[PDB]
Amino acid sequence: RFLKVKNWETDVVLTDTLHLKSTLETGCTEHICMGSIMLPVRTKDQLFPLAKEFLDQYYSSIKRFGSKAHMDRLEEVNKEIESTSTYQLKDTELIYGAKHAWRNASRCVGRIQWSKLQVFDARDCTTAHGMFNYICNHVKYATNKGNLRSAITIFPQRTDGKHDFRVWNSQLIRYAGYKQPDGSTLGDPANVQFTEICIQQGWKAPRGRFDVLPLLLQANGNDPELFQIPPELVLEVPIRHPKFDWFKDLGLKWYGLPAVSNMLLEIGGLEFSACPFSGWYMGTEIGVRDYCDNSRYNILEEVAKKMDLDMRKTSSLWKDQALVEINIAVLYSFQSDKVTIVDHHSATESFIKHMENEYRCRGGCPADWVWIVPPMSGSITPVFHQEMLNYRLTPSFEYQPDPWNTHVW
Amino acid sequence: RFLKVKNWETDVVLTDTLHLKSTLETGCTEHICMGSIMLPVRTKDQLFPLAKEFLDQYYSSIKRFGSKAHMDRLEEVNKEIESTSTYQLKDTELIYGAKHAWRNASRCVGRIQWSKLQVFDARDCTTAHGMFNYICNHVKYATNKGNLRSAITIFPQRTDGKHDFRVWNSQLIRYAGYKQPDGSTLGDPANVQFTEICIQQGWKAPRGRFDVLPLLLQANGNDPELFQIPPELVLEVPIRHPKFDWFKDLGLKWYGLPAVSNMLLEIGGLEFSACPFSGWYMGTEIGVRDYCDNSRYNILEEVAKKMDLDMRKTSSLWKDQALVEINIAVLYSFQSDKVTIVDHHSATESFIKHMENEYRCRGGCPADWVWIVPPMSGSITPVFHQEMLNYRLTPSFEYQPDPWNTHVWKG
Ligand code: HEM
Ligand code: HEM
Ligand SMILES: CNCC#Cc1cc(F)cc(CCc2cc(C)cc(N)n2)c1
Ligand SMILES: CNCC#Cc1cc(F)cc(CCc2cc(C)cc(N)n2)c1
Ligand SMILES: C[C@H](O)[C@H](O)[C@H]1CNc2nc(N)[nH]c(=O)c2N1
Ligand SMILES: C[C@H](O)[C@H](O)[C@H]1CNc2nc(N)[nH]c(=O)c2N1
Ligand SMILES: [Zn+2]
Repeated sequence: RFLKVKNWETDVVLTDTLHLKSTLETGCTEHICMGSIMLPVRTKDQLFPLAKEFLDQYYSSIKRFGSKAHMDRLEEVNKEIESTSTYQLKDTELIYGAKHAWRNASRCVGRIQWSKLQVFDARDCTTAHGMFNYICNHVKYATNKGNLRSAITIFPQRTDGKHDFRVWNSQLIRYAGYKQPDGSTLGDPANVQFTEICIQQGWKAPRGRFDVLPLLLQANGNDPELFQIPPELVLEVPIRHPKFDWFKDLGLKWYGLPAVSNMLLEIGGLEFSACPFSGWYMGTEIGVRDYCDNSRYNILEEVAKKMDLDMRKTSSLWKDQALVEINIAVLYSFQSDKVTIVDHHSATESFIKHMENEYRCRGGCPADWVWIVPPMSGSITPVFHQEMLNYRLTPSFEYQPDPWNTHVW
Repeated sequence: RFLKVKNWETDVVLTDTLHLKSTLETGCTEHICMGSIMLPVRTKDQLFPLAKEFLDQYYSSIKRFGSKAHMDRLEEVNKEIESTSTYQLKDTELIYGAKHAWRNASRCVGRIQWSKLQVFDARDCTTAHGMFNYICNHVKYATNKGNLRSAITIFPQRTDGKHDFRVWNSQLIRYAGYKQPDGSTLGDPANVQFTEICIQQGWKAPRGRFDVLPLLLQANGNDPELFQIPPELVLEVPIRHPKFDWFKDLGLKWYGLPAVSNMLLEIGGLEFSACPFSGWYMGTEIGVRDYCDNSRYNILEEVAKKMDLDMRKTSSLWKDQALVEINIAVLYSFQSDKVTIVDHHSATESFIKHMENEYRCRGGCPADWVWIVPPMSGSITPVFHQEMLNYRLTPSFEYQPDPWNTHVWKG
């Protein structure tokens, strides 16, 4: 019950005790492992133990467990729940909860940065225009002229489920997708449904292959509203190769800021349904997944052709060769334009160091191998040879239904 | 109960019912997933239900469930267990068993081939010399001059655990590794400890970078004995690159036959502790893992040097670049010498078709994503996008401890 993890490249063995503090379910049982499954209104009852657990770890973290300030705060929240059917976090607790939600994100390879997160308190927001303002300020702060900085903006918490704040976009910045009469796909096929709901809601699209989508913002349970992000706030990078001068004519570009906006943040039982956060890209997210997934921009074939590779037989590894060159260019382009990016070798080495830090100072680090190992060159990165234990700690980020499936219109 | 898996590239959804016939445990709980963890003496008591379940499975597959043949066999096995505390499998049951152990191996991406396994019955073997002979015949058969054929050889089952048959080699064909006084390694670093044992047992080592190890064979719980596989039986492939002529000068080669010899075969509660099996290679096993793991031959740097890549910054992806060229060379060399090999694109595509077939005809296909996805170019293969369920079915292949850690020496 005190578990060991081994690195098979280095024989380093770590002992995990942090998992004993876990609480939520994994999806797995002793008869079946669901490790590769993508996705496996609270009453007054459920709330106070949740608050208590959180406050206990918060006051522990500032070395005031069993202090009178601790007992008093527990007292105050207890009477506030008994009274108001909910409670409000102090600023200090909010910042702690958000930083620890990132710390606990088992699928995130970038967590060595977890304690340097800028938290923007937007709990005073009441309207979609106000949400837009907070989001523009977030985007500008985080982008920082290419020197990216981690940030999260937190909108008001769920009350009765009918007054929910939601960002309808999956990320703050993404490209539109249109299914053409031809039958093909112009732009990002992953965003076809959402692009429809923008047009079917009022948007007028340029119908190009890299059009930045508008924000669709929902405040207090109302109908969502369209806003265009000021183009000067959206930092983009043209993609060039340091060797193939024909690479330009492909016409590729990508945005600098990865900013997830559809997740749910849980802290001490409270639910924050609108909590966009951003960091900086790992190169493979763009070059491997965005550009070379068959259900995305799927450019492999075209690039292979311009390299004049033998595409007759799969065993010539022409896909593999092109894949590497595409990813060299993404990194090269960002680097040249001085926009923060990390390669998968550096990021995974960072994560190993973070793991050893967490095992030493916290007794563990929940981690999902299936998501942590990069989508190219897996076994030449150190995380491939690293055993990992996956379990759920709170505060946490969780998935939630798409709004258009839920919103009573 | 029912369970659904989804392919996120194609949106194909499958329904698993086979998991209901799962018995052994996974290591996971509702509170922790052990999915990336590498690793997890039997009485009359537990044995007859294990036998009964196996015989029910067998007679079902041959459309004879509940027949008098079925009932007589159950009664016969029952009496034999109560009388002798164990029992013997018929040839037909053994063949069925070995095939289904492969069919059930959730870490194996090559299972589309499972029904075409050649099973060699070596249960009459009594000495290490006899084991050597059976193993030579297996290697000749399986190699087939480069037209590889899947096979398995099955030695006598465990009795009291004091009389085990064991092949001490992890694979039948492997290169020696030697630790030098300056701390460097000559040959395959993975095999240093085993090489040391062989030498201690009296092997005269050539001490080169690709020396084929001797077989170390244990019969009936006796001390293991050393044997050299006849060189004319060990097919090897010199590694060259189709565009880079300097690649041959690196002096690389590899053997053609992947043959695992340290696993345990469990069938109807019986335990076969020596059961070498062989197939053919997927290119990445050699090109990515054997050559490029830091803890193996580790040739990324010399290859990258000769390609004159920018090796200063890792963001040049000089490692990824060299890795691809090496895997091109491995496939090119095998194909050119007409030795059976499959690339990771072909193999994963075949596995997806296998898996879908198994869902329709069998109700499921247990699979371990962590092992099925290839160690390079993961997401451009179709298995990356495929949800999989992992559970344990019997008959099965299992890990067992290394024999040098458990053996009682006679002297
Ligand atoms: C600063 C640099 C960061 C890097 C390089 C990074 C990297 C990544 C990557 C590569 C993934 C895999 C996701 C995918 O493949 O789609 C991921 C997942 C995730 N990241 Fe990070 N991240 C960073 C910052 C952050 C921040 C600031 C937060 C929150 C405050 C965060 C929270 C998460 C969460 C919750 C997931 C998994 C969500 C899911 O299950 O889909 N990350 N990250
Ligand atoms: C015919 C071609 C075959 C191919 C291409 C193939 C491929 C593979 C690969 C790539 C692995 C992962 C191994 C590693 O990364 O070290 C594996 C594992 C495995 N294979 Fe297959 N295999 C084949 C035939 C067979 C046969 C004939 C058997 C048994 C009768 C078998 C049983 C297994 C088992 C039990 C594992 C589990 C490995 C472990 O847990 O250590 N395979 N196979
Ligand atoms: C069906 N599942 C869809 C999804 C998803 C997703 C969720 C996440 F939380 C982060 C990312 C990757 C985006 C990202 C975000 C940040 C903050 C940094 C980074 N490098 N990448 C993807
Ligand atoms: C501690 N672990 C020891 C081990 C092991 C092992 C077991 C296996 F079942 C297969 C392979 C991979 C070798 C292999 C075997 C076969 C039959 C085919 C193939 N392509 N590769 C390794
Ligand atoms: C089915 C499988 O779980 C799915 O394809 C996962 C695999 N690993 C992943 N890993 C990351 N980082 N991101 C992903 O989207 C996925 N997809
Ligand atoms: C820690 C992790 O389980 C380990 O490195 C695994 C990952 N996946 C693998 N997959 C295959 N096919 N072979 C392996 O040896 C491994 N090693
Ligand atoms: Zn699991």
